[PDB]
Amino acid sequence: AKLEITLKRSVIGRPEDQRVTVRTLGLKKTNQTVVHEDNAAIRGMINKVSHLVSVKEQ
RNA sequence: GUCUUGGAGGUAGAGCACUGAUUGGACUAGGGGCCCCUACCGGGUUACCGAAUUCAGUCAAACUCCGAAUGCCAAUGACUU
Repeated sequence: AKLEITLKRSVIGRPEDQRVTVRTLGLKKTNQTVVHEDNAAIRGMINKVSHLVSVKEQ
């Protein structure tokens, strides 16, 4: 399942468990839209980052 | 990194399984009181303290029969980087 991921809130000030999981999705600017296919791995990457990332169904 | 799975460790919490500390009641070994007599063996009075033991109930960084949340060490399946 294709799945948009955007940054509604930046990376400054969050701890660096909440940066690498942001980084390993390729996110490197706010409101950058990197679309990976949905998977139980990647659904577990948005659990740790939920106050920061909006998912989107495709 | 993220999910699954495997773990080590005795923390925060709790509870008393021990090391301690402790409230109150039954239980009363011992003691004291008071007399009798003790010239001595001893006995009776306790709304007098009281060891054990027991019914509950409290609290511990140097208390754990118990034990989380994460966190670390890796595997092999990937999905990014």
